[PDB]
Amino acid sequence: AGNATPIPGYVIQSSAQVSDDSAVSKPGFPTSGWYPVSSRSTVYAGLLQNGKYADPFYSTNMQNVPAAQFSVPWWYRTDLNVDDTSSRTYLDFSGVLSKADVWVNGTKVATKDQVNGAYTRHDLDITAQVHTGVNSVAFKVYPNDPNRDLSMGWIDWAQTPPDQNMGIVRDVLVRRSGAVALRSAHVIQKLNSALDHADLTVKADVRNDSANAVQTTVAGTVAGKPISQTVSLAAKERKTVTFPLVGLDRPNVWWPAGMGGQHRYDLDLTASVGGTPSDAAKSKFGVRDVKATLNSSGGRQYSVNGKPLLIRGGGYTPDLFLRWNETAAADKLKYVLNLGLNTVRLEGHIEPDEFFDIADDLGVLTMPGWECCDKWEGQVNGEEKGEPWVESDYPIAKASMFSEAERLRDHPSVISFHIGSDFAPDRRIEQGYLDAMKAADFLLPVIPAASARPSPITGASGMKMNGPYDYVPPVYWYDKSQKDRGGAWSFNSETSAGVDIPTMDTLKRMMSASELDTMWKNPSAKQYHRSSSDTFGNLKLFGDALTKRYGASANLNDFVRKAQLSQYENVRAEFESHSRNYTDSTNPSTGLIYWMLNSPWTSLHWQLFDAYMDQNGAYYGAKKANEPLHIQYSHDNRSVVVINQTSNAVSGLTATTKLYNLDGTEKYSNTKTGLSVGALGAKATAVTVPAVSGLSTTYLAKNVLTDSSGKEVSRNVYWLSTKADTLNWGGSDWYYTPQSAFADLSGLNNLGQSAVGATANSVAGADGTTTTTVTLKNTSGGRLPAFYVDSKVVDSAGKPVLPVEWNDNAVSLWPGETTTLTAKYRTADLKGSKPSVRISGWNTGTQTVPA
Ligand SMILES: N[C@H]1CN2CC[C@H](O)[C@@H]2[C@@H](O)[C@@H]1O
Repeated sequence: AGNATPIPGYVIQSSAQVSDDSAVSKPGFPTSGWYPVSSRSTVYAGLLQNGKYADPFYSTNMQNVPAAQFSVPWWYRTDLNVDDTSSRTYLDFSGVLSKADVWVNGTKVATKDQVNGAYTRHDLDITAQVHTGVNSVAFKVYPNDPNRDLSMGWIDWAQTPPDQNMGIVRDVLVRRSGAVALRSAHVIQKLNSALDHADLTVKADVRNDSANAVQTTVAGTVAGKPISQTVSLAAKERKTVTFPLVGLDRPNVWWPAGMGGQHRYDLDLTASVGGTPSDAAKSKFGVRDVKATLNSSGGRQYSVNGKPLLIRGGGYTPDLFLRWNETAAADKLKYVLNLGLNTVRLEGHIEPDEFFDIADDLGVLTMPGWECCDKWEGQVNGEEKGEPWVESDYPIAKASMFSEAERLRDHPSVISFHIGSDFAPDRRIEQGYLDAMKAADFLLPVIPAASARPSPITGASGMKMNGPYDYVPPVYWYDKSQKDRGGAWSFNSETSAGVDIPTMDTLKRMMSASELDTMWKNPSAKQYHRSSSDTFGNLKLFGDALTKRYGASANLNDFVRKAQLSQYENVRAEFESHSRNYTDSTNPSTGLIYWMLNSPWTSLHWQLFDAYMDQNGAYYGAKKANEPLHIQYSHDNRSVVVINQTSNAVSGLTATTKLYNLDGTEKYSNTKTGLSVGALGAKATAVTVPAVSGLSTTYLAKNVLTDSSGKEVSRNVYWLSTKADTLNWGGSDWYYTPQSAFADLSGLNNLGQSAVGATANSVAGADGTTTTTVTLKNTSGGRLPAFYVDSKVVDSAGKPVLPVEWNDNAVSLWPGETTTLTAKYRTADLKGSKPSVRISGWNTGTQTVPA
C-alpha cells in the first residue's frame, strides 16, 4: 500500500482496425500486427520505433508519410497484472494529445469529454473493474489539432509532425493503495530576507474512497523534521491537511548555477489507516525566493534570493515527435551551462517532471508558460490560427493550469509562469488561470504575456516581442533609439538573427547533396529544414547579407565557413549588448531569450546547438558572450567593456586591446590595468577605441582580459570593417530591419595562411567520462594569426563524438601563442574507438591528431 508504477509500454494500432471498442480492453484481445511502443510515445514515434517509415531528420522523408491515417483514433493497449485485490487501483496520468476514452476490462471508465487536453491530470479509480490476475487497459486516443485542442503545436519552428503528436507523451501510473489515497503533497516555503530562516507549510490531500468513515494519520518527514496529523474522512471524502508551520534554521538555500549549491529537501509522507499504511508519496522541494517586478522603466526584472539578475537564456524545445529520453534531457540542460546561459524559456510543450528535476539539480532557471499561435490564444488572437473558445474549453484550460501549477510548484528552477505568449489572456481566462494557481498554492511570478500586451488583472508584462527573427547586422543589437525594435533594452522574450547553419557534419546527415547545392547557390529557394511558415521558408535575407558582408560564396564549404563566422559574430553581439546595457540607469536590458536554444529537429535556424548536439559558430558565439569573466567590444561606440557574471566583485584586472590589419601589422594597442567590476552582471569600461588611420578594410581587434595573478581569463577576437553596417530603420517589418548599408568583411577571403600546432591526450575517468586535453600553438614563421580554430573530438572514422563540453573553442592565436583546451564526454559515446581531435581553422586548414 503506497504504490505508483509507470506502465512501461503499450501495443498500438489505428481504430480503423477495431470495430468493437469494448473488445480492446478485455483480457485475451488479439493484437497480431499491433505496434509495440515504449511509454511516452506519440503514434508516429511508435511507428518510427518499429522502423515503419524512414528517418524524418533526413531530407523530405517526413513528407512521404501518409497523414490521413492520423485523422482517426489510435488505441494504446497493455495488460496489467494484479496478484491481489485488497488494494484499490488507480490510473493517474496526463500528457494525452488530444483526448481519450479510457477502458478497463471491457468497461468504459472515462470518455474524451472528461479526459481532454494534454496537460490535464486524471486520477481514475478503477477498483470496481479490476480483478485477480490479468487485467487490461486501453486508451482510445483521439487525433490532435493544436488549433482546436488545448494541446501542443509547432507554431513556425519546424514542419508539422504527420500525426500532430497524438498519443500518450507522459507516464500512466498504476496506483495501489488502501482505503485512503494520498494526493497533491507539497511544501509552501518562505525564506526571510537574510536567507537564514525558512518557514515550511506542508499541505497534503487525503481521499477516502472506501465505503466507510475512517480516521487517517498523515505523517512523515519534511527536511528531516518529523510531522503528523490525524483527521477523519467520511466515505468518499477528500480533505486538505495543513500541517503546523515548521521552522528551518540556516537552510541550504537553492541557488542558480555559479551562485551557490542546488540543494533540495525531501518531503516524505505516509497516510495510514488503522495502524497500517494506506498510501505514500515522496517528493522534493527547494528553499529559494524569486521575484519578477517592473522596474522604473517598465522593464520586467527578475531576482533570485534577493539577487537581481540579467536573464540570459534561450527558448527550449523538446523533440519534434515528443520522444523522451532522460539522459538527452540532461545533456540539453548541461549545454545551457556550457554556454554560460542561466535560463531556458519553455513556450508551451512543457516537459515531463524529470526535466524540472534535472534543471533543479544543475541550477538552470526555467520560464514555462502557454504557447502562442494556436488554441491557447484562440479567444484573443483574432486572425491568427487558433479557434475562439466555446464553453467546454474553459474548464479544460483551468484544469490545465491547475495540473501544471501542481506539477511545477515545488521545483526551485521555475522563476515564473507565462499565462500568455503573444496575446495576454482576457479577464475571464486570466481569472481562470489565477484561481487555478491560487488553488495549487503556486506562488511564483505570473507574467501576462511575452509581448508588451498587458492583461486586465496582472497588468503590464514588462517584456517585448518586437523581433527580429531574421537577419540583422551586429550593431542592430546596440540600439536603444527605436522603441518598436529588438535592441538591448527592456526584457527580450524571444529574438534572434534567424538562420543558423549547422556544422558540415550535421548538414550531411540532414540534407541531400542536391538540397545542399541549392542552399548555397540559391538561398532564396525554400528549405524543408527551415520552416513551414512562408515568412521563414527560405534563407534569402541571410544569403543576401552573407554575400554582401563576407563576399559571394565559391562553393558549399565557402558558404558554410562564412555562415559560421556570421552566426558567431551575430549571436555574440546579441548577448554582449544585453549584458552591457543591463546596468543602464534608464531602460536597462533586463532579459534576453535567444530564439531558440535548440530545434525540435534537424534545422537551419533558431538554434545554438543542433539536433545532434553538435556545436557551430552560433554555439561558440553564445558561449564567448556568456563567459563568467568577460571582455567585449561594443559595435555601436567602440568601447571595450568588461562584464563580470560571477557572484563576487573582482579587482586588479587588466584589459588589453589591440588592432591588427590582415597582414599582421599591429595598428593600435592599449593596456588598462587595475580594473574593478562588481558582481552579477555589472560592467566596467576599459577604453573607447579611437578611429585609427590606415586600417585595412577588414581588420581584427584582439581583446584580452587578465586577472591579478596574470592569468588570461577572457580572449575575444572581432573581425571588423572600416565600412559600417547601417540600418534602414523605416523599412522594418515585425521580423527584421533591412540594411541601408553593409560592412565589408570580405578581406577574410584573402587572409594569409598561418599554422597550428597541435598535441592531444585523453584520460578515461572512473565517473564514466573521458577528458581529452588539447594544446594548440600558432607555429607560423610570420606575423599572421591562426584565426578561428575549431577543435573537434572525433572517432577513428572522423565522426564527431557528441554530446561534448569544451571549456573554450573556436580560438585565435597569434604567432608563438599557446592555448590548452579541455573536452569532456561520456567514454561510452566513443563506441569503442580511440579518440582523435580534428583541428580546422579559417586560415590554417584541417588536420586530425590522435589523442
Ligand atoms: N511566441 C511566438 C512569437 N512569434 C513572432 C515571430 C515568430 O512566428 C515567433 C514564433 O516563433 C513564437 O513561437
